[PDB]
Amino acid sequence: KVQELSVYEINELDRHSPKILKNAFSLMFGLGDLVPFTNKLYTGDLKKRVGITAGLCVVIEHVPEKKGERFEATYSFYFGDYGHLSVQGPYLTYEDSFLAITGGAGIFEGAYGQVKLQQLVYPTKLFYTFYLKGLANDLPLELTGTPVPPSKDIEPAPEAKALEPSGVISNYTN
Amino acid sequence: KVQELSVYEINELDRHSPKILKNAFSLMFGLGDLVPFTNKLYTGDLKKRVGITAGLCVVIEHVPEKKGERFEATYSFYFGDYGHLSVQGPYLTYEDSFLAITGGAGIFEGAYGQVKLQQLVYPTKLFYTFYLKGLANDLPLELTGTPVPPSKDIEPAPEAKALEPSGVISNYTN
Amino acid sequence: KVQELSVYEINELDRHSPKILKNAFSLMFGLGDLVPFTNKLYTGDLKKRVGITAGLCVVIEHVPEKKGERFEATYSFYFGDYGHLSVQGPYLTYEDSFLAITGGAGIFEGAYGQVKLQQLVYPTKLFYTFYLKGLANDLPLELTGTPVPPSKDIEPAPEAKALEPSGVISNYTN
Ligand SMILES: CCCCC[C@@H]1O[C@@H]1C/C=C\CCCCCCCC(=O)O
Ligand SMILES: CCCCC[C@@H]1O[C@@H]1C/C=C\CCCCCCCC(=O)O
Repeated sequence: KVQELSVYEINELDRHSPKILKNAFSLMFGLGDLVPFTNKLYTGDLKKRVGITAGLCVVIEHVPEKKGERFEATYSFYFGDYGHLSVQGPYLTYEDSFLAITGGAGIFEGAYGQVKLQQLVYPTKLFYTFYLKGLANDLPLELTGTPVPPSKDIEPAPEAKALEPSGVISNYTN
Repeated sequence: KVQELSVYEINELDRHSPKILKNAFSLMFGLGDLVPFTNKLYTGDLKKRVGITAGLCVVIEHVPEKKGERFEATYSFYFGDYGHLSVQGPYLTYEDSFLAITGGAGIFEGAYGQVKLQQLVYPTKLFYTFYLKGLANDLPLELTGTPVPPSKDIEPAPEAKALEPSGVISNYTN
Repeated sequence: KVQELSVYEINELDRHSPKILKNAFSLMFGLGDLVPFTNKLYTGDLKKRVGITAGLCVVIEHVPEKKGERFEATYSFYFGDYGHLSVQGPYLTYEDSFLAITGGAGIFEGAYGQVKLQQLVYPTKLFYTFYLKGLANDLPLELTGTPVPPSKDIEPAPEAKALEPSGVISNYTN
């Protein structure tokens, strides 16, 4: 059985991210350029802070006909005491993509499948949908609420942004 | 149930690849050196362009007794609209190796197993055989034509090098 | 069926490791800093040299209230002629963590699950317990001797440090 899990990734500009390591000779992004990053992670219903994203984007090429970039990404999604999911695959600044779920830990031990990446604001807001197989149990209800409709206007609940107990999961990752 | 999938990876020198980020003190390759890369990918029977490889080789050490290098590699194999496969493991410039299949997306959702890497011409021609488990369906026939036996003299079909419709899969990755 | 596999990772200061690639505008580790590394790997009972670790630590943040750093790690564990295990997930210099097992090769083909990381001496001694699922066979006896309980004072057997045949596995990775 497949369990669907959606989350919002938001860059609130307070984690030094992204860091651009410019090694390609061009003013535009190119092969050689490396981009370590870490953003905040919220539930799909935007009610609770769950953790962070964390990893590395490797520039593969500039795509002038689409006015954007192709990256190859290696990173994880942290859900506090619930554990984490790890992924590998493409991030295209100009269109949606699917990444491979490489594994997980905690409640995500044994995870496999794929995840859809949808960019809403380049690069500060993204919406993910994980198609999770291999989990030992049903996902906890506080992670499976109906998602807010994805758009460039989405915002976390005020309590979540402010890190009030009602707006965070237990030991949310920071 | 294992499904064998073979592909040829070819560096045609038109993707700015490899990019060498030389940070080690050694005059030879050494720990600290990083090599982002992206090559072209063709079917095992060399009749069609399918996509690209994309990722990062991390130098681990120079191996002077073998006149070559050990890399630790993290990268993906793209097959146009069919999806992609992701891998992790050793790339040794001086001998064949096996890498882990970390997962996949599209028709490769659920992929697991190992892949054999055989270098045919250093650094421009490599042959892979994926021993794929976990897939939902039989691989499409377009991808499973009988492979050309590997040797240093192999070449992709002229029509595939020229990107003619009969020499590419639909929406091949580039 | 879970098979537990424990190993010790030791930096004996003879592999040029770790290599720090400094890009954060900070005296402390920060986002932008990259750390390619490779350490020696010994069996859990400390009787035998098996191989090496090899990969990349990506700094995510300095955590001053915990007097340590958060890294995102992508790397492999090499076991000589037996094959390798690959992983993805968090390395926290200040506490234990669990990483995803992303896959394997050789006798580790098909591996999945999670692995516990325990730091013993920062940064030179670590202990791991892999909770391995998906393997084709029982692990070989020379890898599954009763582990030495982790403590800061552990040392590999003298025969293993001296690379005598009784203290190594066949074709131990180096
Ligand atoms: C793979 C998922 C990535 C999620 C977004 C995360 O931010 C990374 C994306 C990597 C590179 C995007 C590049 C955009 C450049 C603008 C940033 C401004 C700056 O701080 O210099
Ligand atoms: C993910 C497992 C880590 C294994 C330990 C291996 O050594 C790498 C860990 C990466 C970074 C540790 C930081 C070392 C700082 C040492 C300071 C001294 C120096 O500048 O050489």
